[PDB]
Amino acid sequence: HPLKQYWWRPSI
Repeated sequence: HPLKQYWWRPSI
């Protein structure tokens, strides 16, 4: 369960 759910928008 990586940080795939962390790509809220700032992960760019």
